[PDB]
Amino acid sequence: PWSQAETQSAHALFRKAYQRELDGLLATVQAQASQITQIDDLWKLHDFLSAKRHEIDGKYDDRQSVIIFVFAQLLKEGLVQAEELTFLAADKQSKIKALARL
Amino acid sequence: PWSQAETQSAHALFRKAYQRELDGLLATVQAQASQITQIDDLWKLHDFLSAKRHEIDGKYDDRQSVIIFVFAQLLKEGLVQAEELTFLAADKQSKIKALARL
Repeated sequence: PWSQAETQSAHALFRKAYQRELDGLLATVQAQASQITQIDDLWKLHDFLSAKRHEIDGKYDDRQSVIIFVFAQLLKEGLVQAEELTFLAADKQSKIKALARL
Repeated sequence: PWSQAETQSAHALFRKAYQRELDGLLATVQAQASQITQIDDLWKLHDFLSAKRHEIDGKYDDRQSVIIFVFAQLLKEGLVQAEELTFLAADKQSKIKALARL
């Protein structure tokens, strides 16, 4: 069961994390592109973008089946802070933190 | 049909052109990367890499039955100059310059 308030603030937090992931992605790309010397470095970068882009396209799934798992992943990846989950029910917060610890 | 020196000097220019395209590909990527401002710029870079890597994968066919068409494409693209084809038989040069206009 998800309240209106929970679903709405979760969406806002998804977008926030999404923007954080863009910033990180850009920084790494911008970095390992300036560190290029060999050409295979350029193909490694290409492979990285291809992969990270496909990951992101489907990472922010708001469906009831995985939405809890998604937050755990975001938390583990540092894309959201635990303090940003306090709009959720206590049981959801605990479950998320737990999954992310492992 | 094909001189032994023709074949050597052909494989050479062929490989010299490959290294020229890489030089230009690398220069463009490093430039695009360091000049990113929006996130869409990053997606453009990705699409550009995707396209060129494909184009390149199947452009450089070293096989004797095709080498003439490749040189034409390279000449048409500006990756080699007509002046660099003088080591070939007169009939081979003309053939190439003709195919380039297709």
